[PDB]
Amino acid sequence: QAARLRRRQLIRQLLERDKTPLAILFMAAVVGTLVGLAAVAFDKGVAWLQNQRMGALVHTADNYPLLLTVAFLCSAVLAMFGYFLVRKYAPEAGGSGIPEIEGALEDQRPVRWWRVLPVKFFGGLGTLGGGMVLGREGPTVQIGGNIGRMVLDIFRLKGDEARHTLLATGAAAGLAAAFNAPLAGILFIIEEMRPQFRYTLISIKAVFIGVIMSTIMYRIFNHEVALIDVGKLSDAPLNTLWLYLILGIIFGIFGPIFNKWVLGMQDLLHRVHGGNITKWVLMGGAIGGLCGLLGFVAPATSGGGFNLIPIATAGNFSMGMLVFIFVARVITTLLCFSSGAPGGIFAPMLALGTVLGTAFGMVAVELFPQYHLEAGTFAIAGMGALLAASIRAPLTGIILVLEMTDNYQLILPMIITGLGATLLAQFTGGKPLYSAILARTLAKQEAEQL
Amino acid sequence: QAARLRRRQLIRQLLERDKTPLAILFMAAVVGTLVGLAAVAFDKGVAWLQNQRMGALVHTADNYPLLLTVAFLCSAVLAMFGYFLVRKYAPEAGGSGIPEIEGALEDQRPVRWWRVLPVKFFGGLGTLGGGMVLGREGPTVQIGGNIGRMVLDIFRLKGDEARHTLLATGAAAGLAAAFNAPLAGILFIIEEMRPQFRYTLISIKAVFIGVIMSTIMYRIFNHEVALIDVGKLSDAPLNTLWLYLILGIIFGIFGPIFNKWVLGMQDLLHRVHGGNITKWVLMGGAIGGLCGLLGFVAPATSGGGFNLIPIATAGNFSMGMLVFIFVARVITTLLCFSSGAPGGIFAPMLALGTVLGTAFGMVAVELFPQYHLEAGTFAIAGMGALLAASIRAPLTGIILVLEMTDNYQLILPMIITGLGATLLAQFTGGKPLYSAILARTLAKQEAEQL
Repeated sequence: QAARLRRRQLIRQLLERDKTPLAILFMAAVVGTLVGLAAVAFDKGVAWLQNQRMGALVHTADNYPLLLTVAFLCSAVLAMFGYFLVRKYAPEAGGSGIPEIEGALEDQRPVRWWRVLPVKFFGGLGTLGGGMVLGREGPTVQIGGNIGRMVLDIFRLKGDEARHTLLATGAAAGLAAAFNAPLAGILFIIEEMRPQFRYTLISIKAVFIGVIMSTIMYRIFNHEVALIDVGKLSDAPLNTLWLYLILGIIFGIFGPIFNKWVLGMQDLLHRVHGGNITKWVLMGGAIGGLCGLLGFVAPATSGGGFNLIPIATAGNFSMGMLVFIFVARVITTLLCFSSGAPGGIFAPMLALGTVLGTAFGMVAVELFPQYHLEAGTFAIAGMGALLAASIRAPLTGIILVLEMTDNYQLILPMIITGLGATLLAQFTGGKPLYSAILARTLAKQEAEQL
Repeated sequence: QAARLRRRQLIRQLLERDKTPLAILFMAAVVGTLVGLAAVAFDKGVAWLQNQRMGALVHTADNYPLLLTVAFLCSAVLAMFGYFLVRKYAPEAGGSGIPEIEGALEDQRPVRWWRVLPVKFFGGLGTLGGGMVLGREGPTVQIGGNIGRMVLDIFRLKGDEARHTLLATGAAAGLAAAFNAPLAGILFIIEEMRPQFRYTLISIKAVFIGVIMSTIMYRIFNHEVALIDVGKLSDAPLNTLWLYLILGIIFGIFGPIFNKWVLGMQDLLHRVHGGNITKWVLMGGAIGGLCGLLGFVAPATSGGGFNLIPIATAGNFSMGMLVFIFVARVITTLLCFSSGAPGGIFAPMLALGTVLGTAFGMVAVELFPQYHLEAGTFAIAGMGALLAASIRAPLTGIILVLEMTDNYQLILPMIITGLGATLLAQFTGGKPLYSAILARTLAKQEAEQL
């Protein structure tokens, strides 16, 4: 056999490793600064909207049915202003965004930044300030993916590598500005969002440059870095690593069930309006008002969830309220994500996995006194376990939980739960969510024009 | 016309995603157990030989003529026992072994588990018990990859997915049980040792199971993980982040010079013996004796390098001793890696980066009193900087220094120094060392084929 032809080119391919050009390496530092300054403005707008809501709630709080009407309408109008821009100006904007940038990294789903930027920035603000149960990473990864195409057409940058290493750098530097997690930005773009079947040139050094130039510009403005404020929990002993495997089994069984429910509620809600704009924007306003009424009364069954993760993880939640929080959050996460709204389910998945981890830990510390357990270790171990069973990005989820909760002493329970989740999500017929939505929007577009 | 015809295939590929068969997932659960049980025996053999060397030399401490010759001969015999078992039986076990495993993950430079595995475990245990400046990283990655090839032929398993997966999960469980770093072990296999040009189906759900079934088998026997035992260092505010870029620039200008020195000392020492085994085993014994000598007199310029790191990072190293450690540690590191000894240069880079970071911080806190700095922050930020300059895999270096030091809050000073080292290693004209040793061995194999 003449097998000295492949080796003779591997000789000259191994020496030319990591040779990214300066014309890409500088535009990475440009797109990272742009997505940092965009995500900072998005966070400082969604904070100002919630401040203006909760400053007008307690201002006139004498007449309770009028106050409930105010808390309904002040969220419903901002939700209608977030559904109308999506249904009129950019139909590819409504959703998690990551199923669109994951398609854009495989040369389908064309990025039109001139109409996805002032829709996912000015309607995503309106539908996340209303208090709907969504996280601000959908309209940050999608906005960064549009900025990664904005500074490729505004600079007339030729090439085929340079599109996929800037459209991915801006996307990966949005999840590093939404969660204040630099490592999660790279380990999301090299593990889940990359083309998983073919070979593509995405320069990891440009990804690093964009991620740190977005994280610096995030930490310059958003000071007092207290995104998740769990304490230091007890280290998990080695003789009780088998409980974080049963927690992984529970999460990996629940994972494809939640994955089927999310993909079924879209097709169930797709026939209550049928595609009409004046009925879609009026159904979305009602759902955004129902997610503001539940933000005013029973304040745990709403919001991005980031305010109830420190109240969990060995906190004061009894189980009779902790199962109600889980039911009323799994009934409102897939009711305000699976309706065509700007906003991706990462934060209302972390807020679901944390509640279920606490609900398992409250049983495991009662049944097992001889282990001297702590009921908050299972919450950190199961925070990134619905993200490792429905999104099926366990290396991203474990690193993200390590980034934002700082507890390293239970890294082995984190990875045991994250690999007990993916195994029984695979063995029970479960697809990854951000690929099963991409395979749906690439089949609807296929059956539209054959 | 390759848009719809690729859509029809991409839908079917996205639906059938992340579906590794159970045979590879069980063989990768039995690989990691054997790799952990072999790394534990390797560590307990080298920590027995170093103990029964240092406690046996002290039986005669009055005769200072006799003591130096005892500390020389008792280390030179164990070095010759490594340089003989490498040369006579398995000549590919010399050097590190990682640029042989990452070559064997590209369908050439094959794995010989029946020849290398009782060479890298015995000659490696000899030449690391001799006190030489090598890590237990090469002899654990290569032993892991060859164990993962051993149980691919014991069980008669087939395929090109299973071969690459069981060859990658053993070498990813080697780094996870060599450094007690269950995240750096996989972040080495998805960044450095994978083939970077073609697309091979390394199943990451089976790499992770081999990692978490090996970290457990390490943690059962080796409690009290104290490879690095730095405290809780002070955080680095935003006005001092430009110093961890000058540190990255210094490391990126040192990296290619260190790779040139490594690749030049090999071609210089290859003219001493000329390939003769009876001269190689007699030269390498005298080379390894000048680390069992330095382990007795001035014991910091010897050893694996996981000592002296808590003595650095804001410790009692003065600058006049810290320049001597760096000028007399590089010499032995070159002399004992580029001579054919079984041992990887991955640990004597994590102890050169710490010394250079401390020597930078000790002048930073002298020159900038208005910043209120600390020399340990530069040390932890520059520990995984030569690993990003020379090996040019910055992500696993940042993850590894996050693993073993457990200082998280300087993650931005770590990652800035990492990418600033990789950039200035690219612009100066540097190549990755683990892809310059492989592209030298393959060029020797080609030019020897008459």
